[PDB]
Amino acid sequence: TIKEMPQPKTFGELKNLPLLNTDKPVQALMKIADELGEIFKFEAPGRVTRYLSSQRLIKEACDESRFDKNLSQALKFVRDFAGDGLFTSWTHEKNWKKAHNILLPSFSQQAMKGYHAMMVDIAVQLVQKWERLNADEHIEVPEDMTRLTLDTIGLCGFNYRFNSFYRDQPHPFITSMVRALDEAMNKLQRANQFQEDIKVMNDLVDKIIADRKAQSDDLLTHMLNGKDPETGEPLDDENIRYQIITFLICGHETTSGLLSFALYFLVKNPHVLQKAAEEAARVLVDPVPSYKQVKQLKYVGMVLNEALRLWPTAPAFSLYAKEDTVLGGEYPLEKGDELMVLIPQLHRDKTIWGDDVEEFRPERFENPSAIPQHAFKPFGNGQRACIGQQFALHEATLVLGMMLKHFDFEDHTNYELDIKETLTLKPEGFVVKAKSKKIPLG
Ligand code: HEM
Repeated sequence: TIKEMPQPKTFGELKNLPLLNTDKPVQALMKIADELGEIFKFEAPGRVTRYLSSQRLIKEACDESRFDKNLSQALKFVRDFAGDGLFTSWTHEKNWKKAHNILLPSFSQQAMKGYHAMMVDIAVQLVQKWERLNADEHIEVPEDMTRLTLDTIGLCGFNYRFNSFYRDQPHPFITSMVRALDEAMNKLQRANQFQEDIKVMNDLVDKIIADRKAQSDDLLTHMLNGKDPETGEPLDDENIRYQIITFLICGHETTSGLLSFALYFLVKNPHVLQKAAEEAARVLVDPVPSYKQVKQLKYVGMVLNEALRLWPTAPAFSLYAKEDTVLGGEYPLEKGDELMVLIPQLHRDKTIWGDDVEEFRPERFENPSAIPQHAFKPFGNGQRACIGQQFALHEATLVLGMMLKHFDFEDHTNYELDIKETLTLKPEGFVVKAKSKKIPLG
């Protein structure tokens, strides 16, 4: 029959809210999920969602005929600066489908071949910084990964050099970003400089368009010259500023976390590291990698995928009932009702992955085809999936492969994993030492 939905304890008018009084709300929710299982309702003053953790219910929520992408509170707060760019528009806004079409072909093999040499440019700058550290020094891993990915999206997308490696502090653009991400996050939990941060992301916005202003085959080109082959319309003025911001944001934070997590799991798991390093050395025969070589780094790709399994860096997405409906045969839902897919919890479903979901095992991804459908979703779902998926992976495989080719890594502080949440996930304070293998670059 029709079931009552599990819900954690409520506390009068506070609801379930006192159960989330934490800077790490996703990790807290994962704990409630372990307790309560595949589905639980969660209520805060004014708001309600249902959290899903099982592949069996998330397959269902992933049926776009019944459920579309919802803007959670968080994405409503990001909406004041990202706007109706791809990531923070409703599916039914004109501008979503239109930018989708106008920006799609900018992402696959081919677009991705013409992105390559610029990826290698930032990557060699990364290798060089580490080659140049003295003996006394260590690497701040998330910080250097964000310097890389931020610069990679600025160059490949917009031909603009952030020159993040010439800086020993984070880029002005980064320091705004994290605060507002922090905010929107702290914001959710209140039962009651966010001008300085947004006010500041722009200005940079306004600097990349002048540049271009004062020919490139790039995201920015298509944002200026492309027209949606459905309606004929181009992207308008305020929409464009919205897509720039969208991609600099979306296009660097999640990728830097993925690379940070991947290195973290490799230095914690020396047998995996050894095999990942044996492949980088065998595949990467030249001074600098080619496009074809990065495609050959098979196990590096498995490593990355396994880090996305454990800690998918954009760890939750929201959906809503298009109409009145019944979920899993048990849970009726009314038009409008909200679902959040807890992705890390999904990637721990024992019915899918077996009884050792916490182990780091890249060999799980040996034959992707035997992973059920909707068991592995770090790039979201359907027409609202990550547009930059194949960009993110190509860039991360390239960078990881060259890290493992050029250095041996030491976990010198015995780093204990600490996951900071700003929406997205990163291992806060992850540090390492990299001993050079003295191999010449191009
Ligand atoms: C490992 C790296 C990445 C991860 C884990 C990731 C994750 C995701 C997820 C889960 C979504 C869906 C969000 C939702 O349903 O609300 C999304 C959407 C999106 N992502 Fe990514 N992302 C990554 C890399 C990138 C990169 C490099 C870019 C840009 C170059 C990017 C651009 C976008 C955009 C523009 C959307 C909105 C797509 C749409 O609705 O049309 N992602 N991403």
